[PDB]
Amino acid sequence: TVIKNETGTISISQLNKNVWVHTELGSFNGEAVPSNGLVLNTSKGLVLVDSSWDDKLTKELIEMVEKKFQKRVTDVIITHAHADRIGGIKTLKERGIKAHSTALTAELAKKNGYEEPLGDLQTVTNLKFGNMKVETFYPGKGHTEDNIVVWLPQYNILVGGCLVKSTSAKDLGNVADAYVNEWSTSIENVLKRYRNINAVVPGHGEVGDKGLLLHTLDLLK
Ligand SMILES: C[C@H](CS)C(=O)N1CCC[C@H]1C(=O)O
Ligand SMILES: [Zn+2]
Ligand SMILES: [Zn+2]
Repeated sequence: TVIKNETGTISISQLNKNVWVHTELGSFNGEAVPSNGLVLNTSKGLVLVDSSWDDKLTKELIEMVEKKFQKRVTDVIITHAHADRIGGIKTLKERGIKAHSTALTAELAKKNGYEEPLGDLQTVTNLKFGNMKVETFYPGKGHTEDNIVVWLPQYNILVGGCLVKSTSAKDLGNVADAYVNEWSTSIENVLKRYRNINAVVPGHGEVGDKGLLLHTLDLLK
């Protein structure tokens, strides 16, 4: 099941009964650039993994999911301090939506002029929202110094975020903020921690499996 807004700039795609991928198009130099996160439909509200490029898109994403699922967005996990992830932080804060992050992500957000998420996540943090279990894991530096992954142990779904490249990505993209001698080790740390993975959601591009991790390793050669 895929559901879209009018222009198609926001889309939600169902992985299972309570887990959807959200995808938004940002516009840069005339080019549409998609970005993915997660929508978790829990008994106590909606939880997102990541916001979107800006506040306009974040507001519309929130409004779409609250209407559809008939409950409020209560929490967002921000997986690094780039605009695709954190661009909607003003909206989250003013609506009273909790914005979780590592301390480092919050430190980088502040340095770069964004409002700050909570800085509450550790190297491993286990959260529960209603019956939905969520683990966050900092595997080390890669796409950025601060990138984290999110694991849903009830589904063995990994949100790789922008640490993990989709099959369609043929290069590493912008590496200004990346750690290209460490990114492989960080990917290996993910593979070590999660030895049995169903889906892997990359930050940009199509959902895949463990193969996306191996693809990212190959791109780093
Ligand atoms: C703006 C995002 C932040 S993760 C980005 O760097 N992307 C998005 C797609 C690839 C890569 C790039 O521009 O090189
Ligand atoms: Zn990024
Ligand atoms: Zn990204």
